[PDB]
Amino acid sequence: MRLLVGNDWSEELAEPTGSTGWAVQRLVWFARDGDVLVLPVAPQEEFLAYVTSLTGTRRSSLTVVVPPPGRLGAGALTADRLADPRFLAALREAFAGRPVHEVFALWPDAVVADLADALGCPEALEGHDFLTQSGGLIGSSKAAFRALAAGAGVALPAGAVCADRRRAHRHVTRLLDEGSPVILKQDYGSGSDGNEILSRTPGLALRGARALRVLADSAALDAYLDERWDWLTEGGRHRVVVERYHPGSRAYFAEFWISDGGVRLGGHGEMRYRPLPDSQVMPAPDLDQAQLDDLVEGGRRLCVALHALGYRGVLSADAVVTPAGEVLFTEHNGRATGSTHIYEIVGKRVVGPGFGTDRILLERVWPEGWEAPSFAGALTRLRDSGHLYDPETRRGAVILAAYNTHRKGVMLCYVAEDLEAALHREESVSRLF
Amino acid sequence: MRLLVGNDWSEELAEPTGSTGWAVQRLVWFARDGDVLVLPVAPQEEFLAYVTSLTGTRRSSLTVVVPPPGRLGAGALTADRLADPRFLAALREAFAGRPVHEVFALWPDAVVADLADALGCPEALEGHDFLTQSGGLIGSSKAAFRALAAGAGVALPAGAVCADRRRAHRHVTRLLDEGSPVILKQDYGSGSDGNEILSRTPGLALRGARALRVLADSAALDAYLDERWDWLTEGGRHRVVVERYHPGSRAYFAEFWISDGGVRLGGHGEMRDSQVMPAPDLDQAQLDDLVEGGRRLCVALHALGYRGVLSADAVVTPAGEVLFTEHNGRATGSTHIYEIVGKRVVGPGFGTDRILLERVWPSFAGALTRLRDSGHLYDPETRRGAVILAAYNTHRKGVMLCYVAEDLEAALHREESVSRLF
Repeated sequence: MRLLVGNDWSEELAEPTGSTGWAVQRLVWFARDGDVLVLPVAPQEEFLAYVTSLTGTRRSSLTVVVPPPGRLGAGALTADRLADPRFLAALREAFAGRPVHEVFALWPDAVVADLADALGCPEALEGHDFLTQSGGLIGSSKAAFRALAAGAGVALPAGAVCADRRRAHRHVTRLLDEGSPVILKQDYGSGSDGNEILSRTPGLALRGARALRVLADSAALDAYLDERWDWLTEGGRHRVVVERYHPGSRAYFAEFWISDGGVRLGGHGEMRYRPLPDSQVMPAPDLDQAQLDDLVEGGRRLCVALHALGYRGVLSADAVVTPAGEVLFTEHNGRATGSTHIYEIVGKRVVGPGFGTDRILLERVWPEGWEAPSFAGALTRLRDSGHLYDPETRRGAVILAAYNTHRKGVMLCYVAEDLEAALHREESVSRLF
Repeated sequence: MRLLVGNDWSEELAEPTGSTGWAVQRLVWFARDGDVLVLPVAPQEEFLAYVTSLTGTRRSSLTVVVPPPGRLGAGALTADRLADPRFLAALREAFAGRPVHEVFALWPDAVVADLADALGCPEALEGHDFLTQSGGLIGSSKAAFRALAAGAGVALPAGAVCADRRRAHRHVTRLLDEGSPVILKQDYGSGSDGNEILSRTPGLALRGARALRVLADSAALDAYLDERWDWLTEGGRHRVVVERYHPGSRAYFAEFWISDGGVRLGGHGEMRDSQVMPAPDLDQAQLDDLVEGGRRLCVALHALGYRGVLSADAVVTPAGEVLFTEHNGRATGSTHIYEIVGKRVVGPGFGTDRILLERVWPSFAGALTRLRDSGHLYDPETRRGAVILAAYNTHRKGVMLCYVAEDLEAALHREESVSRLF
């Protein structure tokens, strides 16, 4: 039995006040026979039956443990929920005298170490001591990324890490005067929401950032920084990354598993910003050999550094391929990502050895306008139309996520021989939702 | 020709408005033939002459370049001074066509990489790329120390790193309820002034901290945290380290040189007002724990890209236990003492034959005269006596001396004798 923890973005970084308990149910993909899963919201049995039917895991061997709601409700595993004696009593009965062989958590946070210590199994949590000192936050710091990548000789867009407007102004101006647009990034931002593009020229597509600011001269930049610095620094708390922006780049990732033993490549893929990152394909398409070697080697060098300083868990290294074809790394993501369960479980375990050879994976966030009444309702239509993923042909749509009430959808992963065939499948499926 | 940069505490972390230009004159100890030194204030000639006569460095081979004063005056090498075209022109004249072989800086700051880039010699600066991304700041982060130490299996007092009062309250309570006092540390604090001790009982020795706060219970802690948090976090900017405090502990350091090629032991010592090197009264297993613990930590810092000097500080508890408390990525008050005065001036006998004791005098030229006339001045022939380390120290308000003797007892006799001179 392993202890699987479906926790969210660190409580130390932000209040998870918007969480609904949906995203983390991806935890079930990782479950194997006998595991105990901690989730903020109990999954519907139909989702459990479906995922386990594909992974080959015996549903009846799993236990799901859900804490009582906490100070922020039930949407996320807050620290007070994981410390609740009612929850702890339920977790120990779930164990039923079994030792915890391994602790796996979606996010590398001190709360997970708190839990392991309360259960008297800190040895089952790799990187336990590191996490007690909140070292896992390094996995979500772009400032830390810039220094580690630079230190490791990993290719990086030109730039710097700024704690004050005076240095920020100097570095933005240096880059703008070279004819380049610039992207500013919150140290601990999540996704494009934490970034803004600054340009001397109008009309750039907003890929990887929430806004474009067109700044004519030094005085325009003065005005921008005076206006936006509080937001950029999250109220003066954190630094701001300044780096060169490369319009029209494609975005890629190589994700690794970092354990006491070392660094292991999990998978690679492309995140498609069209202009929002609403789909991904794995493995990485349209890279030539040198570029794929650089993406993986770069990511590996970064992880070897993170390993050496004590980080343990999943690590996604994000990069761009510029229009000129250069691979440049833009950040790392220390957590089980939106990609992790897709290549590691759906790809390698469900589809099999042909994933990466015979088949590709295409994930799409449930499209605008698509509608299904329920999980079972989505499964039925896919079943009946013949478009549901089929273990015998290794083709079709895999249901990745639980039913999302607020979106009235699930999430699908199309398995196919190539991108064209997966996009075709998807459009057939569009006639159902 | 090496470029030696006498820079101060990172301008990214604090404004060095207080600096007077005295402390970084220790750069002169590191000078070797043909070097070029960047200092905020020109050293007095007699000082320069004295130091180089001891190190064997030819004085007239050296060039000292002082930038014009900057926005904060002439006390420190602020970024505006180092970027001044007048300074950079004079710097290139100092080189007179010589390539920069190595860049050595007192503090691993991005302004050093700025300088290297502007002079076209980034390859002379080890860790240049790391430094452009301000990676050097990690050498002065206690939050980073805690995570690194923990992850490296380096012995650590119990504690945590807290970004908010709620977690700080929990962790302080845990330790206090165990009957231990607690120390809170500013992440980027420089020295004891960035720490405060919390305790159930008053009267504790204020070793390594600014003040002691007596707290009776959870309500008193609420009130303390609500009132000091702004100070503790530097206005909400940084996290706060919480750890168990050990009263009556002795404090030690082991300092390493971290280069592309790896980690080299510089030296070790005890901080007593005074410091002594090598570290005394440690039994061999405690010294091994001190050095191999510091070394494990530097291996991690090396792997992540840090390059320069790294001093690991530790305490030895009542029970004889070596616990590391922080790291310091910079040329410290100790570095030139063991590395130059010890290994270069005194020689191979240092560490076997001789020890070094640093303390303030019990003007430079006057000190030289009396020491020379009395015969207490350090004598290369005997490898005994007082070395004048610095023309002046501002927080001790006098000339700084390093007594070279067979052992501590003999160093203390020499100092007492120097004391009765006047």
